[PDB]
Amino acid sequence: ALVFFAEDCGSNKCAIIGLMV
Amino acid sequence: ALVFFAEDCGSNKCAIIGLMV
Amino acid sequence: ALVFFAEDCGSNKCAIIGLMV
Repeated sequence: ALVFFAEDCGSNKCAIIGLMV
Repeated sequence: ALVFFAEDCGSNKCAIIGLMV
Repeated sequence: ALVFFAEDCGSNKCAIIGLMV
């Protein structure tokens, strides 16, 4: 599968997450 | 929001950008 | 063009690939 990269950002706090397809 | 990352490339050069959703 | 990035995962190997738009 492919894993794209995003940051999940909220109230001045970001965390990297994968989005798997 | 989610922030994805892309290299935005012109003829000679590339910059990293966030694409925010 | 924009180049996005993904980890392409097979049975064992994982490599980062670009994806161009």
